[PDB]
Amino acid sequence: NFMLNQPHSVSESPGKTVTISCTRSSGNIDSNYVQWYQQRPGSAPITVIYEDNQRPSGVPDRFAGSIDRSSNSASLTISGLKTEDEADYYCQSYDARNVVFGGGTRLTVLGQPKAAPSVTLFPPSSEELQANKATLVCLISDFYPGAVTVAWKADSSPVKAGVETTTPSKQSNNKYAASSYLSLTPEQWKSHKSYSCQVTHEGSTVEKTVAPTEC
Amino acid sequence: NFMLNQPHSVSESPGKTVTISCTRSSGNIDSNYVQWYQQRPGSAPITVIYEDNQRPSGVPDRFAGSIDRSSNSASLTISGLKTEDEADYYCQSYDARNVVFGGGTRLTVLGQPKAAPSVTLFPPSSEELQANKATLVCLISDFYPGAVTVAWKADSSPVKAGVETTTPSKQSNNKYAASSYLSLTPEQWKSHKSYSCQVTHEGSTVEKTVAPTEC
Ligand SMILES: Cc1c(CN2CCOCC2)c(=O)oc2cc(O[C@H](C)c3ccccc3)ccc12
Repeated sequence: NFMLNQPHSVSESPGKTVTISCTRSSGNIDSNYVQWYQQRPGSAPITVIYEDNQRPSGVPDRFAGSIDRSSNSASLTISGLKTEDEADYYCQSYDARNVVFGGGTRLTVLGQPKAAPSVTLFPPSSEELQANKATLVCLISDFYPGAVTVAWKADSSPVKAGVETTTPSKQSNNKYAASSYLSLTPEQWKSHKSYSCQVTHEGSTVEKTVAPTEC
Repeated sequence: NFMLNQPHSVSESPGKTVTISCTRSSGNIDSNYVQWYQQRPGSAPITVIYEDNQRPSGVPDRFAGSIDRSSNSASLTISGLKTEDEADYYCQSYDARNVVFGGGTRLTVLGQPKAAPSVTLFPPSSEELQANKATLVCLISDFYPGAVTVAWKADSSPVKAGVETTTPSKQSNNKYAASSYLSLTPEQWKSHKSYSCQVTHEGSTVEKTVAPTEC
């Protein structure tokens, strides 16, 4: 009944080499093969190492696996670190009455460059207006770090009701996305000259404006 | 290179029984051992079943594995559901050397009433089209549990390229919201009769469609 012990967390800056260790609590590390998994936030894990040091196809050659018999440990070494490498890493081996996992190591890559959001404002769709709804959506994408402030306007005036903004989540380009949506009635949408979505990120503000359409 | 097919999600109240299936696309389920892994939210994976029906020590007998040769499927049955059972469950097997994982099933132990999502599909805005962008947005709101699967189509064919979907987040009404966006060029948009957003929640699938128009 052995366990595998990994650090809860490690951090390193881009271009440098980071090592993540996995210690076996009883028996010899070389009695069974060690695998490593990478898991990105709210997303599907992949195998980066199998049979201690073998990379599946598609895994960058920057990932290397090793065993140290004297410490009864295994290591994942990532050289020339990239931003995309930020993830949780798990080691795994085998124990007669079990497949055994380490507790996971969260790898933080430091110094990621700031990125301003792409902002797109959508007026109400035909289909939702037919169903007596006039929800607007403001898509905010490609931003880093993962925090924004959103305000809406009805004509020039602040909107005080009906706004929701999703918690930003990290997408496949390693930058954040969120949507803000304003749940108008058709009467509210048609009774104003326009609505606006104002997005602030790192002290810069982007504002988009849409108006009732000519069909 | 057979596939293992699991349902996207399952849910029940505390004290109930739930079954998760795992269907092998080709070959005999019999030919190779099936493992089940549990990953609780924000936790490391643990093995709950190995060799089709063996429980590791510390795994309670409320967990049961089985094989059905006739349906070429494996099942995990959890009786006396507890709130700690909420997790992603993955089945796993082998064809010769190659390790194969199922897609995973989210199990929710219901903490509030079920709620079907509001799904709204927005066509491209005039302003993003002048920037050579025809991004579509699929807004998904007011849902519980928080698990959804999104798929896109160009006419009748599946898309994978250009799709991003946000991690669902709880909003001010204590229900989930998320958005999926498809990053088209105006040339891609105008060159199809339509595009579709398909949202699956709790074994209900809904589909919204938009078409390049001038009304
Ligand atoms: C999807 C997936 C993969 C990727 N392929 C999917 C098709 O079969 C071959 C492998 C994987 O390598 O490893 C996985 C591993 C999984 O579960 C293990 C227990 C795990 C590892 C780390 C975190 C969470 C779960 C679940 C899914 C996968």
